[PDB]
Amino acid sequence: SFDELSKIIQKVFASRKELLEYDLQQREAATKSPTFTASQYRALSVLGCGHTSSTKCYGCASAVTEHCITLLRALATNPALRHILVSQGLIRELFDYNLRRGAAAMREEVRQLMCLLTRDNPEATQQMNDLIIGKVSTALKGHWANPDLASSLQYEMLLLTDSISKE
Amino acid sequence: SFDELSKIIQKVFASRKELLEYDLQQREAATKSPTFTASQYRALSVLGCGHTSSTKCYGCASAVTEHCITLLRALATNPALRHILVSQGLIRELFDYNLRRGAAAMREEVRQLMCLLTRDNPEATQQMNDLIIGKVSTALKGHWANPDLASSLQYEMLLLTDSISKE
Ligand SMILES: [Zn+2]
Ligand SMILES: [Zn+2]
Repeated sequence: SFDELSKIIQKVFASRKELLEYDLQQREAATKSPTFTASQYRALSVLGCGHTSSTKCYGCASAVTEHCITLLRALATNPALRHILVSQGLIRELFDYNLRRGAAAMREEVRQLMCLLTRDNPEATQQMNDLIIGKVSTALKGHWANPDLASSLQYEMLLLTDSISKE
Repeated sequence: SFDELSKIIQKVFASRKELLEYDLQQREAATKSPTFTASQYRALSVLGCGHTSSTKCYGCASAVTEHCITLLRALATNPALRHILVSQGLIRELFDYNLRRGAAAMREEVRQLMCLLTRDNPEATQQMNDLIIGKVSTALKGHWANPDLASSLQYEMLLLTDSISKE
């Protein structure tokens, strides 16, 4: 159903573009019987029409989150930028949201970024350790009445392993 | 592999039974050249040899839990036995262990038994409601950082629905 919908939507878009181009040409012909700069021509014409994503799109938001993770990983290699980022409160945001969401590669990249953010900062390391210990203790308190609590700590323990493995 | 193992184990058991019977017959023949009662004959002979389950068996423990649930459901229909059972502390045991384990029929039967145990007891109803509310609040506190917490409340809410639906 999605494939048929996409085909029909593309056909409709092509038809709309052709119709609007013809209307613009006819209007210009009627008017010829105003200078535009190079950027204004692109803005007005049909050239800048079909490269914008929908506002409520899951895939596009996922892609933007991937780009944000990549850019933040690049930025964190500067110690001053690392300090500013950890002062923004990025560690808790990455812990609550991006640890468990996305492809496996993205999850490992988020783990690497979280490890890098605490490379030589005792306060950031203490904060991350507090988050991990709190989650593990809260899960282990009710593990006995619900085993999924004990079996849904793999990412916290993986984060601990990754942080320790980097001397 | 399990099927082949079971076949070989059955063959070994049959061979052992034949050998032991022959040894008993030979010993009796040698001794004939002590009265036993009817129950003692069965105890001694090979008749009472192959009807005992292994101590560490998962399926047999599951079956015993099923029988316990059925017997307790039968017993709870007496108000005095119901009061004694709820005084034993059965509601918490059923809530913590048997709500999520077993086949779907067993789970629904456990829900029915838990509903029946609080049929006209304000204290038992308050205890069950406290358990449900506490679990739901604890899960909903960390629902934001972990959605499995929000999606693993189906049995508590089913229990609440079943308890309410019975006037
Ligand atoms: Zn999109
Ligand atoms: Zn068995």
